[PDB]
Amino acid sequence: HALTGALGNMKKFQSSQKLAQAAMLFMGSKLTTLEETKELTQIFRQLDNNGDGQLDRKELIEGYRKLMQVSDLDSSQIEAEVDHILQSVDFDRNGYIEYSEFVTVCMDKQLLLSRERLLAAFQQFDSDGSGKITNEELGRLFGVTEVDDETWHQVLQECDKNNDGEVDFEEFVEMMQKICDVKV
Ligand SMILES: [Ca+2]
Ligand SMILES: [Ca+2]
Ligand SMILES: [Ca+2]
Ligand SMILES: [Ca+2]
Ligand SMILES: [Mg+2]
Repeated sequence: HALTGALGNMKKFQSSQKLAQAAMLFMGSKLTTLEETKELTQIFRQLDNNGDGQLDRKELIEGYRKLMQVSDLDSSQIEAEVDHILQSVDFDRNGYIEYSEFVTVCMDKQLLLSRERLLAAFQQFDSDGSGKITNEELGRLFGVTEVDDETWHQVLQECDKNNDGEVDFEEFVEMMQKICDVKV
């Protein structure tokens, strides 16, 4: 049943613009306690057949096949679910879902998006303490000096309500509320 819930949430999960992406992953990977995530750890271990810290394609396929236990058409439907997971949940594009990629996606967003976690992510990305996150600062998270215009446009359109080209904390929270459909 827990396995049903997490596979469900990985199904639903859709990609987002990069600031929201960097925020969720940072909160999920670094700001959560192992205590808070212990149920997700147990589920992850049930999927991780070879025990190496990451789910590959066969592991995810087996998770669905293990749940139902499967028609030739259910099989191709399962193939479709994993293809989706591997584009959306695999944030680093390495071909596996690491533990903390899995936790980020599968954790209750009401539980993840606490004001403390939001504000800690915020201040980590706002590296000069200016009170607003800029293009350069998003870029730093992805190892580059800036992000391209399309990337930044996507971010601004979602949350730059005052049209100043930067993301302040109030704007950051509203962005994350919309991405996760949650009131913070
Ligand atoms: Ca594995
Ligand atoms: Ca990955
Ligand atoms: Ca700043
Ligand atoms: Ca702004
Ligand atoms: Mg295992």
